[PDB]
Amino acid sequence: AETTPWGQTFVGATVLSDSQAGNRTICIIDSGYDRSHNDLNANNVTGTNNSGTGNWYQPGNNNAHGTHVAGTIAAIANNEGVVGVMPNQNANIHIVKVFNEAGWGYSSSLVAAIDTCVNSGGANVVTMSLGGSGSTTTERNALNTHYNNGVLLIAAAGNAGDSSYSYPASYDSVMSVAAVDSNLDHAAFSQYTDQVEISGPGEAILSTVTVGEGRLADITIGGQSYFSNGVVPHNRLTPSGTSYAPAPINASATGALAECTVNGTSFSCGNMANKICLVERVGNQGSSYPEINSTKACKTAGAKGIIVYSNSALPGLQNPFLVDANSDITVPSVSVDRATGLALKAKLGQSTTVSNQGNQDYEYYNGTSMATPHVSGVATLVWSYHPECSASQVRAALNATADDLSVAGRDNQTGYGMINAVAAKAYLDESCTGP
Ligand SMILES: [Ca+2]
Ligand SMILES: [Ca+2]
Ligand code: NA
Ligand code: NA
Repeated sequence: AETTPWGQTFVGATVLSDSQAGNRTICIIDSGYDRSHNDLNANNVTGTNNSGTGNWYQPGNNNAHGTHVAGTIAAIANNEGVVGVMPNQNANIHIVKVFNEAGWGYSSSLVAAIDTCVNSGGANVVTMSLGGSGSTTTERNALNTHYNNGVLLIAAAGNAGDSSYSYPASYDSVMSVAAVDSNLDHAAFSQYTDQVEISGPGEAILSTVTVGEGRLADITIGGQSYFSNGVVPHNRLTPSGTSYAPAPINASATGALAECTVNGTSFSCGNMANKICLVERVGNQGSSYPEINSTKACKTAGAKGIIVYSNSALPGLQNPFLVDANSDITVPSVSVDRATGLALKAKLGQSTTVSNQGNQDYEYYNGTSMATPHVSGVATLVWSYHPECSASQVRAALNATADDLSVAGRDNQTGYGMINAVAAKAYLDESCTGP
């Protein structure tokens, strides 16, 4: 079975066709591309090796970022895994690997990586799900030159949760991308600046990862699965020295579905022994990490499995950090959006199986680095319908047709709003400058 992650549907890429994407080339400057992956192997992908990062087609261990980004752009349509913005093996993809597991390992600069994308890869679009705090005139000038020469530059705004400028996103020649969740709410971690230009799906984004390094979750009732609704395995963290480290619980639990009613700030769980405990999330991640509250309420009651669903404040699908100070959550627990949680209410009392599985080939990630490929993927897709238009013209089309989010007009949190592939295409259909 193949799943279409919510982000793919929201940007409106599933309704268009990438049949002409062969006239475009998108270059991914990131941590490499796992070409051995079934959902990425058969893409029209090439790359340019660098002495400091080995093979572009071999990310290495625990260096799956670029593969996740690539999957959002072009995971192959094939009845397995997922699908990217351009899933039909048409778009040309060029890979420049600047990151090793240890960090930046490129023998040269970001400018050099972009040069490679353009000169070696023939890139029309350069997507950069990366950022640094520093800025320079030489870099600003080099990127402006590429942009004026017709290369569309897109990058992540950053996940520091403040107003700091991340570069290259914050240069005028680059589109700074913000992250929003499935309810179109601004992601708490998404940096807000006057450079933020457009938004893309960035919370709980399912995509391809280096084979065997992923993790998935599932909820089954009556022989049917809620996987396609979006089931996130709790990103559990437990104490490790002076900080916290990952401590995922990968197992399955089966039992009658029972809900722990939330009254104010108290929980009415009752006896959850031998039961799958459904509970509404109390609070939300931001200044703190409250996931443990609703989760532990269930555990303390004796729950075998736990399902936390979004509250009205942030009804979208959340993939929060489950900070477990006392390592109390030793059972499988997952997170689902509000709609799914309410639907599960009708199934109370029925046998339910909740499961978290490791060693997978896909995984949910959060980040402006996840929103970025949605934007660059769509930019490439839309541009393929009108390759005669310039990068600046396509950029304008995306901004002019984005769906306004948050406060009316452009804002620092979401820019012009959610990218809209269909509307952007219709815009260029009139002319390279719109109607
Ligand atoms: Ca697939
Ligand atoms: Ca707005
Ligand atoms: Na910018
Ligand atoms: Na920008």
